[PDB]
Amino acid sequence: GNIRVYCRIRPALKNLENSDTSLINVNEFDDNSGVQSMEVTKIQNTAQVHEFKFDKIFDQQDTNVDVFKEVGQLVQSSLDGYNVCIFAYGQTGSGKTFTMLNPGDGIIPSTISHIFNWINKLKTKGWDYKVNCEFIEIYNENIVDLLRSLKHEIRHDQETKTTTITNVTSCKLESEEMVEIILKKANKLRSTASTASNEHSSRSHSIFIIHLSGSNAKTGAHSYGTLNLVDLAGSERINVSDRLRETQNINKSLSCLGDVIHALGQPDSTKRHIPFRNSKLTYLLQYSLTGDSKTLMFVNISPSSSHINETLNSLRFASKVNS
Ligand SMILES: Nc1ncnc2c1ncn2[C@@H]1O[C@H](COP(=O)(O)OP(=O)(O)O)[C@@H](O)[C@H]1O
Ligand SMILES: [Mg+2]
Repeated sequence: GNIRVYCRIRPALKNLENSDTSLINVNEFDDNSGVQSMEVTKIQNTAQVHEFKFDKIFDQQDTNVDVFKEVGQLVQSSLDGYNVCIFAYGQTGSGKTFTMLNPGDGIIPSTISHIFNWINKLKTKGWDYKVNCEFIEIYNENIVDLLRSLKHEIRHDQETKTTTITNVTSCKLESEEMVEIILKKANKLRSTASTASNEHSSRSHSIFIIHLSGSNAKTGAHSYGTLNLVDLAGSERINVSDRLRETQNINKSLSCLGDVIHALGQPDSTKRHIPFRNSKLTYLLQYSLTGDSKTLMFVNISPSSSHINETLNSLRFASKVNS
């Protein structure tokens, strides 16, 4: 299968943000290069420009609907039996949740809408599809069910190349509206909101799993594909001088994730040593990563000079992958 990396620059914050000490420049997509380039410069030293290439770059103009236009084609693949992974990577505040979960806008919401659209359309070709979904968070390497109102163990099935988690609430999606309630919950909890709880969310990975089961009599065919939409824990480098535990956790979690992606993109990713088991995340997702699977990595960045440094890390992490 294939791997891709997008960069998304969010618009600046009305008051507490500026770019007087830094400069981000994005160039127009090219063929000869078949990439899109960007440029990052720190004022303190204008002779050192950091270049970064990607599959695609979204700036402050591209809205959420603007982004899905590029993502819809990837998602559709599940109707064909492929598994898909989508990760939002970046520092707290870069806009990861916004991109994933923004009401009606988000990758998740849009993704759902999009499949139904197709499902409803495939009925004519003799296809009947069923959709189920799970919603958990990985926090300190422990699995947590975000759909409950309990020990969870990962079951991998090699006959099927499918995975399951014990004791995890699963939900039937017969319509967009069905999830749409949860999706509210979800976003608010992760908001700047007074009562919300981002301190925790910031420190954790939230995973939205979706499974499409399709069968067709007039062909007698079957299709099964899983989509994993990841709202990664904040990537901010912490000085480090519980919270320490929480810290180390993340680092290995992200690093591992980066090791794994990079390896999958290598020309000899077959019998290459891939740290799947190194983290709960990659362990959980190995089937949605290996083989024919499609992975999209989204790198979220802030445009203000105030984060120029994390911004650099973020692009380095991204860069490492794509290579
Ligand atoms: N593309 C975007 N356009 C408009 N506002 C955005 C965008 N990305 C993020 N924001 C705003 O930026 C703030 C931080 O976004 P958020 O998703 O919570 O960050 P993160 O999840 O990376 O910690 C929010 O108030 C959000 O509304
Ligand atoms: Mg968030």
